[PDB]
Amino acid sequence: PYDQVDQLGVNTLRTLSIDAIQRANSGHPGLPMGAAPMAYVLWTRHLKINPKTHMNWVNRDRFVLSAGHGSALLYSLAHLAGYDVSMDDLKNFREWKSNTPGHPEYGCTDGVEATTGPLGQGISMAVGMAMAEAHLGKKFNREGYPVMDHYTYALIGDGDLMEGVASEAASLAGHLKLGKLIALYDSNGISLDGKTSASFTENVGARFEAYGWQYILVEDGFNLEEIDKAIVQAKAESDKPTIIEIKTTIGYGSENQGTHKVHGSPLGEEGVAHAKEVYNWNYPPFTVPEEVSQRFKECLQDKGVKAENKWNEMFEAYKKEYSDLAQKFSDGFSNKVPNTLGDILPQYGEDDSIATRAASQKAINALAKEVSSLWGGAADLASSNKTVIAGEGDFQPESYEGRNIWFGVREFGMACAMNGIMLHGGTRIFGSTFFVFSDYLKAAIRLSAIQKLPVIYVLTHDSVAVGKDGPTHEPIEQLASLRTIPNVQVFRPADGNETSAAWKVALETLDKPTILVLSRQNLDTLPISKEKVFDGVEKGGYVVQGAENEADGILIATGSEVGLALKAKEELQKKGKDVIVVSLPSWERFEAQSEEYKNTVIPPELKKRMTIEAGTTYGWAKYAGDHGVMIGIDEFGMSAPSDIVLRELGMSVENIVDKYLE
Amino acid sequence: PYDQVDQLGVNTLRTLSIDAIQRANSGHPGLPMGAAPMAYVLWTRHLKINPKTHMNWVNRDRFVLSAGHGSALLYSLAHLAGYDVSMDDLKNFREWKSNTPGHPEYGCTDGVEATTGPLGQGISMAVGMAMAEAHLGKKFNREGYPVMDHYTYALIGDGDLMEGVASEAASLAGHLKLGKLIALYDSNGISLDGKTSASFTENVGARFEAYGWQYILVEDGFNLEEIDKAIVQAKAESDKPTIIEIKTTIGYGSENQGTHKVHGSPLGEEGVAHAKEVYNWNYPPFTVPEEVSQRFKECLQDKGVKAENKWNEMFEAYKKEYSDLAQKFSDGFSNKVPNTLGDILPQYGEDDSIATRAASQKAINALAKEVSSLWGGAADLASSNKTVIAGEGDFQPESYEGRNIWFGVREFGMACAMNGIMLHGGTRIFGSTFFVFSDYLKAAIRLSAIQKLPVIYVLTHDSVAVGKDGPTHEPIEQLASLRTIPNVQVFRPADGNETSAAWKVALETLDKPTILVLSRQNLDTLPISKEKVFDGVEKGGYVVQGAENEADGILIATGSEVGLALKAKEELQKKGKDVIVVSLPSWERFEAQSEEYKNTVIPPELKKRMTIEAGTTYGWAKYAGDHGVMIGIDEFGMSAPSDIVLRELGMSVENIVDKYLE
Ligand SMILES: Cc1ncc(C[n+]2csc(CCOP(=O)(O)OP(=O)(O)O)c2C)c(N)n1
Ligand SMILES: Cc1ncc(C[n+]2csc(CCOP(=O)(O)OP(=O)(O)O)c2C)c(N)n1
Ligand SMILES: [Mg+2]
Ligand SMILES: [Mg+2]
Repeated sequence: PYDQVDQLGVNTLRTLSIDAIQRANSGHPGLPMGAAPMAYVLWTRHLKINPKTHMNWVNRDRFVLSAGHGSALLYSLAHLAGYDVSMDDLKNFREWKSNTPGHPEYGCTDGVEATTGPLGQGISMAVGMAMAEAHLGKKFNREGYPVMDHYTYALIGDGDLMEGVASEAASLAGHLKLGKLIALYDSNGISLDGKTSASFTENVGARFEAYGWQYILVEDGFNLEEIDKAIVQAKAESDKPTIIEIKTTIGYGSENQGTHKVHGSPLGEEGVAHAKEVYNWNYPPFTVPEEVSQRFKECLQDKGVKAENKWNEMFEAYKKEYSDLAQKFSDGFSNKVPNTLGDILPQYGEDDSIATRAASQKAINALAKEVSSLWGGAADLASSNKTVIAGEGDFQPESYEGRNIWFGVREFGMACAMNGIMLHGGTRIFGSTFFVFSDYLKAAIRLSAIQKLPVIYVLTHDSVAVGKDGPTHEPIEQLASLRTIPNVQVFRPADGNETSAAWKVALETLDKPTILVLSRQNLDTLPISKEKVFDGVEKGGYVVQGAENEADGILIATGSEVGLALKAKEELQKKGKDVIVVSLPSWERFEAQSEEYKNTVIPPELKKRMTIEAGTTYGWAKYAGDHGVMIGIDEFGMSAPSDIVLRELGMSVENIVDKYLE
Repeated sequence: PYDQVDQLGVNTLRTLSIDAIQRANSGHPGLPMGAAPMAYVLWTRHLKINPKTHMNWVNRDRFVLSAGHGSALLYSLAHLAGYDVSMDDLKNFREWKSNTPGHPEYGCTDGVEATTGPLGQGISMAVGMAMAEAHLGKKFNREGYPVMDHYTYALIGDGDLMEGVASEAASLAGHLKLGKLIALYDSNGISLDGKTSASFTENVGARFEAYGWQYILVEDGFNLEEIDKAIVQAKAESDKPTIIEIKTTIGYGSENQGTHKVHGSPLGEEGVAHAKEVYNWNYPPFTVPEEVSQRFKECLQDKGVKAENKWNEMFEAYKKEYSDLAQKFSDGFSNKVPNTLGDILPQYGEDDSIATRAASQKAINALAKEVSSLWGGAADLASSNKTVIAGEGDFQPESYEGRNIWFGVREFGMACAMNGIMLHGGTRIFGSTFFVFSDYLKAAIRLSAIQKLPVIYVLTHDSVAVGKDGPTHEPIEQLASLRTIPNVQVFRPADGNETSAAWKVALETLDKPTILVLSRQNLDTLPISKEKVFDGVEKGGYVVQGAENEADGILIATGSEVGLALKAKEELQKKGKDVIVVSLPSWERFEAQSEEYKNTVIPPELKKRMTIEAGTTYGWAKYAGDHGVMIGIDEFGMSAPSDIVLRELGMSVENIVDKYLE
């Protein structure tokens, strides 16, 4: 089944990778040299992709390189596979504006399914991808219409498996019995600092079986047929995700192979030549042997065209027999939402009072009926975040159609899975936990933002108002945390109507993650029209109550502190002080507006400003200005009843009024 | 060995806990009711503590409740054990200013060894504690002087074990063979949202054995003797940390026992009465039966006094035979550092150029000789963070005296272990990774800060200057992230001399974590005296170069951008513009100074300001002011050579000069 042309293919990967790195004078040659055999077997016998259609074929197999530092191998593969990655591209590895960056970047490079620099996330995202395949398979497949049916592959190293987030994801994958997920593990006994025997001596196989994965060992990781048999067995075990440990020699060909020294640095002109001797490789730099492009053409490209063409035909039939179903399938993939979100969403009257977690919960139930692609869940906090999708089932092996995901206490794993689910396509995801524990998943939000995924994060218990649970459960600095991440939108709704609006904007925003920051405690409805709140949230900031005539000043507030600002505006009127009250539910959305529009909300000539938010003042000087005052909380909170914490940490009308008046 | 007085003790814990919660109308009764038997066996037969001396006995056994929501049980225990937690205290659970807060708070409550609200961290910190015991045991114990010899216990639930960070910590504990660590696992089949069978069906036992832990199952978790035998076996297995799974019924006594409904809410007057019926308990609320205080007095308190008194005598001898060793042991525990840090630390001349990661590395080697308590490591990045302690050994089971810790790719687990190590006492810890991956460990920094631990974080590759590794490895928002956490100090040194100074301040600061943010690339030495840099860093911000006479304006910069500001000051002189250049290596340290001192560095009357930092502008308006300009980076970076990234994202003299002049 494997021959010498195949081995020349392996060493084509090795050489493209090492030369790319050498020419860049930057990169990681160990992994390409160790893992080319596994990647070659996978890409030529086991990856159902069609590079002819880039990444548009929704039912292609998904490959993720979790060990993102093996980027050169990936580009090398991509090239030979027929993706739009050219030999010149390989020659521009790590160069300004190349499509071949130091770590893989989704959206940058034809054929790169995920941005995987940060370790552990790549495999955790694949878990996501596999979850979505399973969920959509069950939703939409019919007898004779396997419309969503494909494998998910992650290539991982020792790094990925030390990271906790990967443990969360494997635990969860194991539990959900993702039989179409296969992890290929470049097990080389080396990590960056040295031998894994200095830090990582656990029994991985056993750990994975304890999760409910199938474990397979490939003793000789350079044996192609053995790697091939292993994958065949992985696929045969469709009741369990499978991990294949493939014992490998890092940097094979280097004098330094089997040491950390080949992890992360170019080999150097003589190391390259040396590895080429070992490979008995006498082609010139950056050269594909004809037989190798021929072998890729036949094993990979021709087979991909024919798999997609078959899928396309079957899909024409599917559309004939199940018109309405096929329509939902396409709407899933294309992000269609009804024009009626505004009327679908609940609306709250001037006299209502609701916690924004609970307004969120009602938005979710209203939306779930009308947006069939939506699903999501909570990191064991659905019943406290209020993120149960009433009546819509539980996502589980026996019911993959269920729409409530039970992520468990796995914040980071959850965020990563969301990212994968979104990268996969076909649905809209949301996930929830406490705002204070956004710290556990921050690095995944980061990847949401970089990869431009409209993941929706629902983060409740947004402030010291939490009260009796105490400082560990009371956010202070987490708005700063999330707001500063580029390409995100963070909404902190001030009431029910703001919460519905933010959900609407979350669904309509498709090129960045939307983070909804919500309250435990009830908030009064802002005393103005639903139409005004919707337009104002769409803009990110707006005036809630203007001054009768000329403004003495302006209070700018978010979330639960908008209600405080309204109360202090009243109290301050009674002292001849007429203030504007602005809600700024999203700084990012606000700052994306026209100068003209921004100046109407926060007049540049008005200097007497006060900012009010239950969290750090860091950042607020931007809006408060030289002459403003910053009402916020620059210390940890306390275990006490809610109203007491708020009072003691200065979220009160008295304190706001007093501060304005000095 | 166990009798009916003992069971009355168990149900004393149950009842104190549930009544405390009931009276608070807030708390988590399931775990106290399920886990009282394990906690009772542990505290009365297996916890060598002496509450008579609060938490001053350095060689006491360390108990951590990782499942921090079982706080009421802990207070209940603390009370009966003789800690300074009174019955009135129990009656003030979750009340403003009580010493009995909703989750346990180190420093708040006599007997509480760690702040454990955030799940997974409690056990991860115990791993820390156990690491320090092992390390100091090996450093200081001698024949007939077991001066550091004690167990570490963590009580965990299903939550702790789903979190990735706990996986990092168990992996690592397993590898380090922490035979004195015992984890007690309240395995009740319930998590907050419902049954663990909806999310968490893994084989925990097997997972732990794969880490190299010993696993023991206590089938009937209410059997005291069986829990006792199990702990005895755990201790007998001193080659492996041990986890004891103790099968339990959550909320035992409630009509709702064995369901999630008893997880997190008071039982309600009738649930309490019901559980008291089941327990056949007819004492009034908040009452300890005499036989129970008697049994605690004898099993726990009397035995603790005698263990400490014996230890104190042995320690008087130890001090006689090994005077110099005993002196170091006490200096470890009391944080003594030489007066000569200033001369111990390396110093750099006006013509030198060094990357601050590399200045950091030289500070570490210089300090390690002189500060015997220092140790630390890297999350598999020592060779890239430059945090190898030259010649001082590797921390490993065969060499626990080694001072380089190999944490592996376990950022969060590492931070948590650092926290534990610091809580334990006796050493100064540092740990390192890339600044961009501070996101992985943010939640532990948070706990460093809350618990007031002078943990030292060494976070390198601080900016887009990283270059070819690309956006996933280039920090943008991480200064904001860390600066906004209350009670931390974040230093971003602008050169070698600033880096030594910051290390000095890090060692002298004992009540908060110190975070050192360091460069990959070389930085020129600031053109001023070492003495001036030391005083200026001690103050957090200072003028590097004043204006000849009257200042046209001021550039305020940090880290690598101080050198840019100096170059632009030159370039701007040549256009009749004389500017002040301020280095602000720590905002927090700066803002802790006198108004008077702050005004000398950044004159309030000087309005033409520019701030320059390679990261988000968020926050900077505070210093830039209404009329200032903010030079920073509010987008993800790129894979390109270093100088190109800096240039393209506007970290350049040209761009600084141009911005000043419009
Ligand atoms: C989260 C995270 N932490 C640290 C790094 C830096 N890093 C890149 S690869 C690696 C170590 C992993 O070595 P392994 O995965 O075994 O790769 P090999 O050297 O085996 O190719 C590290 C620490 C990272 N990329 N992401
Ligand atoms: C990091 C983190 N995420 C979420 C929570 C909220 N929370 C507290 S306990 C818990 C679930 C754990 O249930 P388990 O540990 O099994 O406790 P039991 O209900 O068994 O007492 C959750 C999600 C938390 N405290 N910390
Ligand atoms: Mg490796
Ligand atoms: Mg439980």
